[PDB]
Amino acid sequence: APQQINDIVHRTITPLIEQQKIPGMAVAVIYQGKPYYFTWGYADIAKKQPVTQQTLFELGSVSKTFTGVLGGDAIARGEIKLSDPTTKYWPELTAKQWNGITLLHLATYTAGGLPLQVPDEVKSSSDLLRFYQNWQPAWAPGTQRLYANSSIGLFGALAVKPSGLSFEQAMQTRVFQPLKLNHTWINVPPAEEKNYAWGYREGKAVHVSPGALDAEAYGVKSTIEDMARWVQSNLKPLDINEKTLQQGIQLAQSRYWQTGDMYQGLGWEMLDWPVNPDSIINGSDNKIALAARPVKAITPPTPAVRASWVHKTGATGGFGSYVAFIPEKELGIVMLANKNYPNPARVDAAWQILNALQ
Ligand SMILES: *[B]([O])([O])C1=[C]C([N]S(=O)(=O)C2=[C]C(S(=O)(=O)C3=[C][C]=[C][C]=[C]3)=[C]S2)=[C][C]=[C]1
Repeated sequence: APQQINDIVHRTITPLIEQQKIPGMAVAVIYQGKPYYFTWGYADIAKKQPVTQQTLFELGSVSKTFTGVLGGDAIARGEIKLSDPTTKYWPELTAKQWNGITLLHLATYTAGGLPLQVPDEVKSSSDLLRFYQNWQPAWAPGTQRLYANSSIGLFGALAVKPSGLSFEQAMQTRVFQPLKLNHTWINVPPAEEKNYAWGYREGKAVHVSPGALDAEAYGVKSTIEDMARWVQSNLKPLDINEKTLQQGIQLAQSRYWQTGDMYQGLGWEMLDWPVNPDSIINGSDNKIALAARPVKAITPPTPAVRASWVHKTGATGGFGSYVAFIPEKELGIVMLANKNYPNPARVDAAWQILNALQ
């Protein structure tokens, strides 16, 4: 790595780990389409296992980007349409509040107030049906955005139905494999457990708990190497051989709604570059990120814009992640940590680094 990248990365990350008391962390900077790695501390404190380029971290909601791209791919294959009613793929969803709710609304959190979390009691398949049948929207479709696992997780579940494949089989066959993300998992296999870092919450070692729609909304675990490949693939979809995947990536990066200075794609969120740092830094704080906000439709949607700061934060009880990239600049960053620390601190560090590199 050029001394310049090494310099900004270490001068930015070192203080971060110290002030946030982060046990372990891995960072990847993609500069001119080439990846450079950095690792710090521990993946498992007790057994003194250091973080390495093979350490698996829980991505949390960064998993939503994979779900968005998998849905985009399904659209490109002509298996589903974002214009399709939710009921077309789940006829059992007969309650009338579901009438004007399309796959687009589910994918972009604009269905009308679906909750950030699926209740813990909802476990079985019929459990899930009852939950959505009983849900009472607080707003009409397409008027308010409320970041929700129950919205995009359902989008992910329905989107793979015409394929005949299970969500994880679809994700493996159509996204991970074609992209060579060979150490990216929804269920980590026994043989790879040795690379699975522990997350830390108040000194306690923890891992994400299973839950309804978890694979779709926050269940991916991955390495800093696989994540840098994910960033490269999203920075340059044109150089992806599988046609429907290249398209799916562009569809996930298209602008569907605008809220403040942000635009909602499928999983990914974007802003026009150059961007005002405080706009992305303050916007990443949950007081704003998780708040209900009115949206303006982009009719029709704007196709992926090269000059964008495309990003997504992610967290589990024990991990904190962040991905951001500027296509026009062939520049990107991945930050994986085994401690959930505040989003603003993550975006500011990413900003400090990327602004320095170009
Ligand atoms: B996503 O990372 O934005 C996301 C994921 C989940 N589900 S989960 O099991 O990963 C959990 C994440 C947390 S948390 O990050 O402490 C939290 C975030 C926001 C609101 C409450 C808790 C707990 S379980 C849920 C929400 C967002």
